[PDB]
Amino acid sequence: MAEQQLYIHGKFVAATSGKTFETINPATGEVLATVQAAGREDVDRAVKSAQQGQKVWAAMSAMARSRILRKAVDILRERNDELARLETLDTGKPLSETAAVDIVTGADVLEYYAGLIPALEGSQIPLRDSSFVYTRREPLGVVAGIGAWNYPIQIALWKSAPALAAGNAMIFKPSEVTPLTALKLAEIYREAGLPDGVFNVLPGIGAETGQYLTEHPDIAKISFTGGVASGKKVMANSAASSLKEVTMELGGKSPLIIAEDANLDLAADIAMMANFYSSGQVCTNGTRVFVPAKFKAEFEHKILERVGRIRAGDLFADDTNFGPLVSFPHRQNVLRYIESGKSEGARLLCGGDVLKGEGFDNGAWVAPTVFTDCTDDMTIVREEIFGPVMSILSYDDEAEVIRRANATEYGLAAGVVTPDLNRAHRIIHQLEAGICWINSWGESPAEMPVGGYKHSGIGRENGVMTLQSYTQVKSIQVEMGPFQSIF
Amino acid sequence: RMAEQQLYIHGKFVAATSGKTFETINPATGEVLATVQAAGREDVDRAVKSAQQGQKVWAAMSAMARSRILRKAVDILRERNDELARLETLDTGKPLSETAAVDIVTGADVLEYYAGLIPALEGSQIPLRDSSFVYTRREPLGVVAGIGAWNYPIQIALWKSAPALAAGNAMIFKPSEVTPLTALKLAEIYREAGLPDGVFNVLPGIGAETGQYLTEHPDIAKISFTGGVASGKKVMANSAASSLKEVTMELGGKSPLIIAEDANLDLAADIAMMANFYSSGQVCTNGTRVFVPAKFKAEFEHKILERVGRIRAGDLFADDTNFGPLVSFPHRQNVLRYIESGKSEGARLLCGGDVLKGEGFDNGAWVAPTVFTDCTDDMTIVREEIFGPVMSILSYDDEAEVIRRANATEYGLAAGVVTPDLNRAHRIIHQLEAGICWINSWGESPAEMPVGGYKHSGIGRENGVMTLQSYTQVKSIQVEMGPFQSIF
Amino acid sequence: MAEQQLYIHGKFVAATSGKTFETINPATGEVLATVQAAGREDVDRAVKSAQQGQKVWAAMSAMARSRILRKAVDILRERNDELARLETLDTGKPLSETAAVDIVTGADVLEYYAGLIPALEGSQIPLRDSSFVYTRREPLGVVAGIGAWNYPIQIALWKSAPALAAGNAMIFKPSEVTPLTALKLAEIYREAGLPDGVFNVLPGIGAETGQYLTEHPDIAKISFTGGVASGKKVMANSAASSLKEVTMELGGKSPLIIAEDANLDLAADIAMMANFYSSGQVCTNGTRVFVPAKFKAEFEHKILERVGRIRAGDLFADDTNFGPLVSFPHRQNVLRYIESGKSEGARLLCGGDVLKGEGFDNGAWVAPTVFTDCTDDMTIVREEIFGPVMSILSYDDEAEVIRRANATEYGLAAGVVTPDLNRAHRIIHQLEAGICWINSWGESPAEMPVGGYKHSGIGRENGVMTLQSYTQVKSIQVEMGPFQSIF
Amino acid sequence: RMAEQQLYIHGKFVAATSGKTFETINPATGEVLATVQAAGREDVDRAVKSAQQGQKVWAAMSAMARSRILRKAVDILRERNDELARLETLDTGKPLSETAAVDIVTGADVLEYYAGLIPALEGSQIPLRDSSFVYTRREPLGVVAGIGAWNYPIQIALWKSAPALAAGNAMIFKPSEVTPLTALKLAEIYREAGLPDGVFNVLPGIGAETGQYLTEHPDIAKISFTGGVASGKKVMANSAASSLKEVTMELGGKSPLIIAEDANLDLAADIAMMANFYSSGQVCTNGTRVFVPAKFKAEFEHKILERVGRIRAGDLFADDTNFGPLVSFPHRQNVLRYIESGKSEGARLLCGGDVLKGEGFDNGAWVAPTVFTDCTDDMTIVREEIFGPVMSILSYDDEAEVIRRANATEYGLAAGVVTPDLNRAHRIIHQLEAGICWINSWGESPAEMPVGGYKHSGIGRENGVMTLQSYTQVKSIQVEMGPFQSIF
Ligand SMILES: Nc1ccn([C@@H]2O[C@H](COP(=O)(O)OP(=O)(O)OP(=O)(O)O)[C@@H](O)[C@H]2O)c(=O)n1
Ligand SMILES: Nc1ccn([C@@H]2O[C@H](COP(=O)(O)OP(=O)(O)OP(=O)(O)O)[C@@H](O)[C@H]2O)c(=O)n1
Ligand SMILES: Nc1ccn([C@@H]2O[C@H](COP(=O)(O)OP(=O)(O)OP(=O)(O)O)[C@@H](O)[C@H]2O)c(=O)n1
Repeated sequence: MAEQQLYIHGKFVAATSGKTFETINPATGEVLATVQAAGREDVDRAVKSAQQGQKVWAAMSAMARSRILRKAVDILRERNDELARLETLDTGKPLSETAAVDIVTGADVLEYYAGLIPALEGSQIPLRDSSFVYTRREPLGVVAGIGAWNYPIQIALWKSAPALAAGNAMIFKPSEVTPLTALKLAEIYREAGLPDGVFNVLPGIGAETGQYLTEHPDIAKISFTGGVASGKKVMANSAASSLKEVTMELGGKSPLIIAEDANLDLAADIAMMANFYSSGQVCTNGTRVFVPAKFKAEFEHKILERVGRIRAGDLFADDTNFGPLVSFPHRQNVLRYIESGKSEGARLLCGGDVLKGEGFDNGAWVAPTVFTDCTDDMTIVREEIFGPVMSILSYDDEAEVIRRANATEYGLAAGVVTPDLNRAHRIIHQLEAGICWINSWGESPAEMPVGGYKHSGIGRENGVMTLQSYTQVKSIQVEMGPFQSIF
Repeated sequence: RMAEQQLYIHGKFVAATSGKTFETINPATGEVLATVQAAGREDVDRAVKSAQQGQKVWAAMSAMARSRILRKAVDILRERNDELARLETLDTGKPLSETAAVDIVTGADVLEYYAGLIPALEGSQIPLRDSSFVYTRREPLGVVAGIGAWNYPIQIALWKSAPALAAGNAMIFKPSEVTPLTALKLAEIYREAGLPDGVFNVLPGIGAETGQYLTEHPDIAKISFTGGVASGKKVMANSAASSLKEVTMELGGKSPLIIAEDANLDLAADIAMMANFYSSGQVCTNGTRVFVPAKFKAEFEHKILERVGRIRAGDLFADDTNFGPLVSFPHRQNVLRYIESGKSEGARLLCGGDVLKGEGFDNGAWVAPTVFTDCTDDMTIVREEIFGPVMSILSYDDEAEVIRRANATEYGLAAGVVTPDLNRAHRIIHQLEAGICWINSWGESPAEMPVGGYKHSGIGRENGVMTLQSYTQVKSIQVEMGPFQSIF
Repeated sequence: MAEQQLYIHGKFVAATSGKTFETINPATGEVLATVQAAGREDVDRAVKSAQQGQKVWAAMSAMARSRILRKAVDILRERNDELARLETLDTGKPLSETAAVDIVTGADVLEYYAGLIPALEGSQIPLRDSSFVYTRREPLGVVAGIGAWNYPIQIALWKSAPALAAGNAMIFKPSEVTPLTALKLAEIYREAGLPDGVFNVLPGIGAETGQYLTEHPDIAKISFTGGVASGKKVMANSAASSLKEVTMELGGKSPLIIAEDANLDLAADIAMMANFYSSGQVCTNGTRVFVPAKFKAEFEHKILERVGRIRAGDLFADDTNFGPLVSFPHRQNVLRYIESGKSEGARLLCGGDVLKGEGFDNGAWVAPTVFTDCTDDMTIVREEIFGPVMSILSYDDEAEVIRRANATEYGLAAGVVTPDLNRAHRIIHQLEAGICWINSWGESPAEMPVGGYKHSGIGRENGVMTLQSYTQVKSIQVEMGPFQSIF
Repeated sequence: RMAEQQLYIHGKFVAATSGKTFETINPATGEVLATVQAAGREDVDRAVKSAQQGQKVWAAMSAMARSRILRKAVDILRERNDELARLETLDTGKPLSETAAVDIVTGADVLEYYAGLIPALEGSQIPLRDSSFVYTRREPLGVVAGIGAWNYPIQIALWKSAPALAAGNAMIFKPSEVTPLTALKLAEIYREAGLPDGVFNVLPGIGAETGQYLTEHPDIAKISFTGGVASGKKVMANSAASSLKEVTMELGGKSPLIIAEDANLDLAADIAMMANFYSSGQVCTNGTRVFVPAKFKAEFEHKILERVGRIRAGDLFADDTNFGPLVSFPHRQNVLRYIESGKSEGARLLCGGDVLKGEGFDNGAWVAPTVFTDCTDDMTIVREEIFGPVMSILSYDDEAEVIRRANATEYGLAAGVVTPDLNRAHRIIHQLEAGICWINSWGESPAEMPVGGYKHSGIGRENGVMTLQSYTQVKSIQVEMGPFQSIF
């Protein structure tokens, strides 16, 4: 590919930083493209561009904004297969995933917010005959989104859709691991009629480009998706610089609770989907699987059968449903977690090594891995691995499993498998997580707010509330009576 | 002198384990009001464990059971309004004519408001398809912390604790070291109303220690802070780095008051007076940049001079006193430096500008009500929040100009316009970059009205229905009644 | 007791009709009191009084109204036992019910709405920089409530609490069978500080006093609770007269569906509470009980065992839990339905006759009655009896029972008994009823909107939506730009 | 001439079984536009069973699938705007300058609005205690019926069907016998967009038969009617008497336009003109009582007469024509009777008051733009809705008086005030008893803005988020997870 440039004010423009980076195809190790990195002056240009675009965008009618976002949706539906193939090259996720999920669910959210724009309303409050209050939900102005590498274009859509629908301009910095689909999205928005400057894309590294965005005094809000540690750094800089509003979607160590009355084929199917989709690189994954002691042996056999059915291979093949990890450095981190599990005595049920042979030696492949006989103090149980590593934990009673499920600083997701009406709601109501699934895993409708408790996040994405959280409330009192001064 | 003040943990006063104390002073006389124990790290952890136990009892009660308890606290606050106001005057130096009419009245108004809204707190339900639906719960955050400021001590304690408790949380409240006394009284009132032990704990202390221990504690889910802009940034950094906590911040401002060319100048002057000299100028929302049309500037100045001459400093318990000392000698020093900066940068001193002297003033940190005119946008007194009784008068020529200059600031808390014209009032207000906007008035903050800052003046909001919701966290729950399909 | 008068503008006043009626104690047949009946002139007097009080009431602050209603709650809590004894004398319901439910849940709704008054807000909608819309939720003005006789004071509170909380005045006409507690409520409201005229009470007969209210041109809304046929007459007259807004809470023939996995002790307890509370005089009663054929015999045995524990007797005795019907004319109608069940071939499981002996011969008693072997064409199955008559129907499959449950013009309530997560939600979602209970019956929280599908009602009571439905929306456009005429 | 128009049932045109037909007339020429089949009792029964089947398919789809189908109907309406407008002009007599700019544009605006709101239609969740909670579903009513009026035929069909379909219902729509043609076109457009067969059926006919059969049908859950006040009461009675159906009614008014003492009289005159003579005065919200201060009355009269002189009647397809004939000759007779009552009751005729005559007018149902002044509150033309181009000008002296007189009516649909004063505008508007209030404008009805009448002018509302919800019914569901306790 040609050297990739910045996207500022409706056009590709060269960065003035003089710095570049490379994105690698995780399946082959080849360089996909050299990408320009946005410097401090480039960020300031992007902000001034965004301020100008936002004024035009906010001045339009609500339905005029709705129609433009709807046109972007139509283009995304049309180009789904092209965008999915690029996403697969950049991330290593199978085309069977990217063509069915990444753009489809990203576009689902943009489509949802496009239709809600006319319903964004303030309130009116009577005080007395001679005075009343009304509120406006005003745009924040210029906001910044910082993406992660596991769902690059989906994340860009989930951040930019409510931001734009609420009347803001967004400057989006994709992950340096996966910068390519965000640049295409910028072109698509422009093609739909989005005014110049309303969506600018600045590739770069977190230490420089990301920091320049979090520090800029004229950016009113930062939305970040990534790891827990990175999030704390971003939230600190965003505070010390300009007191910015913040949204954070971080990782988790989410529990999947298998009840004593659960069907074990359904539970194993849910556990598989909660651990090995996108090669385990999903923040919401149910990586602590709690199984009753009396069912543990049978469940382990059922997991092994299904792990054997996993099909790694050509990411463009129809039957491939497992890919390499996003990068070779990330595979190293996942392997260190696997070795930590072995060294602390967790029993390796399957996997635990790289894949070898024709078509695998050049990719960042890790075998689907399951540890069992796990305990709450193990490193692989306490920490997010962000790879295909399932931990199975035995338990005896309902009160115990609720305590152990909740005994973590993470708080993103949770789930329970049970046919019992009382048990399903009773357990779910006690779990300390923002995203809860009963007898399923992973579905994230555009209507459903998602985000973390405790260290897994600040704020929410999706749902009506996220449109509102990209506005700021202005309260206005009309005093029609005579004003009284005590002086 | 009063008896030594202790910590309030789990429904009773308890000694601090820090071995540390501080004194709170009467700002009118300089006398020590009380010796106050300072909460250490171990005291904070005890307060957190107490709050965790109390919150579970509190959240398990019915919505109306919580509503009734908060309403009993409201009734006590109404009955003791005058006593609490006098204590607030002793601790802050604000006149009783203010404290007895505003501080507890509006604090209790907000608690009364949220007490009635508890049963209206609802989640949502979203159908996906015949075989699946989603519902949401607005669950309590758990243990939250409020850090108060010294200008409206008990009002802030109420504005923070009322929605936090109404949403099902426990709150640990740290009052300002300058003004800890009324928060301890409020803690007793809550218990007397039936609030379960631990649901509202109060930890006096200094910001460098007690405040930091709260922002760092791993089991506190949210920090709500009111104070200065600089102090706000520090608190927001530690709350994130420590445990990624949710945050609300109500900081200061440099709010503009825009007098339109068709305004009646007596009304404009009355609003400017109330926007600058209430609570001796120690109010975050004060309209400290007063923009007046050039053609009316001279006449407006005369009307300000007349009204400033009427300000009555004196005995804080006398009915006709309407002006008090600043809260401390260090704060007055800072205000005096801003005044000297105004003089040296070429602003014209219209009145005031000196400390007050003589019997009844020598022991307090009094500053005369001060007005500068001929001000320009680059002056330090125009650009920075002074938090004292210093009004800056700025001339302007046209509406587009005044909107630009009003918005050309990092602050964003409040704004106002004075005009009888329908189009002008709404048109100007809609363009101002502030969270709290007043048309032909200033200062009123109804319990129903969300208030907070744009830009560097804040994060989040207080009051209104939205603040009850912002003290809950959303849990989304999907019920999948169809057969789950795995692709493996 | 002394002859009961009208309550208009904060005082008892003699009716100008020259007409009176008697309310009978259903336990003894004795006259409890003579009550004056409001004539057409009395209604017009009440309306003018209500118009005057409503303006005072609406001009107060929201919290001032809240505090007054909260004081009425405090008075109702204090006088719970006194009001309940009066209610028992008037209705025949046991004190064990009236002291625990009637005033308690009436006050609960008043207390709920008192707290919501400050949350009643309009909206604000930006159109363009130069124009915006805001809305006000204004009082309707003077509204009328027409109560039923089974829960006299509770119905008076459920109608008046949202009406008053929304800033209206209400004229309340209690049922001529049970007028006494509504007059007590009017005194309590005045004692609490309600402005004169805001709650006026006009006892009378439906054929006259009710019709005069529905016809009055200055009444903006009628809220009626009663039988299906009487409801249709009221709603038509409110139209042919002055296009009034209307709410109707009518009767039902609600189905109770017992699933194949239900515990039969739980199912029998739910069926008992759904049929024999308030001697079967409850609109929401589950009077069609669907049971699986394979469990029919066992369920019948459990029902018979529980019916044997029903304790009829002194209505002021602690252990009494069954009362006479509200009147002898109503008993005659209930007995005709029972005889129809016998003649149409339903099998009588128990009861079916009046109660006899010392202490029963002078009261309007009907024994708890159960029919089984019922079919969907029977009169007792198709029509609301409003007496203690349970109909048991056998079914074979889930699709069948849903069709049969829905095959009715009534639409008030429904319920299912099952421990299965999927079955409970799946069945309930398909039932055509406004009030649905899973593994319970009868609970009606103040927060929960309640009302009928199809012929069982119009509109809802309780919940936030009912406060809003006692206001009317005014939309206000502020046009700040130059207005353009095409002429 | 057009082909004989049939019923539209279940996605296709079908012959009526009533054996009856009626004709629709071109009001500009008196010629027959088309013969139209009238739906009988059995046709209505067929339409209901079709609607029941289609509603199940429609409601089983996802929210976004329904949204996309309505959006495709929007796109077709935008493309066919001019063709539909020309048909509407032929059927109604309204100038193409109106129909091509308003009728389909604002009808499609509302459909477009509700299409996007479908996914935001949500129920609630209410916790009672740890062991029990409530959630609600906003379920479709099922089959609903809309009865349209003849002044805005396709706009009314869209304003009724858009929220009904968006909420998951099927609608059977009965257009006015005067103007049945564009509703049948809309039915074809919905099908072309993918609306499932049966979800929108159209039954032309007369009110006494087809309208009554719909209002009486036991399987129709709700009736929405737009028309005159008298007809509304008959419809609302049969609806209740038959099967207790939910009801919405948008009826007429006698809406007041209040010109304040500080109003610019050219602006006031322009608003009065647009409030009286658009669509030849055949608009329910028209400001037909114009209250003018006594001191300005003579000058206002002059400005009205000057603008009336500019009204351009003529070829309804000419760009500059802005005034049309009335919808029918019987309606013109009613308007002429009202005009004659104004003369005989002593109101002063300023202009108009007769039919228009000459080539191009003798065959149309034309009435000249008419203005009465010196009107009093007891006159028939002041108390009753005329639904023609007849403005009544009434003098007044003070604000309290004009508010009382504005409100002293059984009608309640709209109202407006002309004033530049902030306090006067809101203060007056807050006291008027009308559902639709305009400040310094008239007639704009945004899709976001709920509209409907107080008192005898209506029941319920159209447009806005609340109208989507009012086409659903609430089911409350309690989940009891604790042990159930029986007292028996
Ligand atoms: N909105 C404000 C402004 C000031 N202060 C008080 O006044 C002191 C001095 O004012 P200022 O220097 O403006 O406060 P900050 O911006 O917080 O800066 P610093 O940390 O230097 O005090 C603060 O420490 C605080 O005690 C306050 O409570 N609220
Ligand atoms: N849900 C019900 C059913 C009945 N009733 C009372 O019982 C009487 C007779 O019952 P029913 O025939 O069901 O009432 P309607 O259908 O209204 O018929 P009618 O015109 O005979 O009263 C009603 O008038 C009313 O006093 C009631 O209050 N609530
Ligand atoms: N707001 C209005 C007023 C009138 N009309 C039409 O004009 C006719 C005659 O007007 P009017 O007498 O005012 O109508 P109603 O009050 O309904 O009385 P009627 O029953 O005599 O038609 C109505 O039948 C209707 O076709 C209308 O559609 N909308």
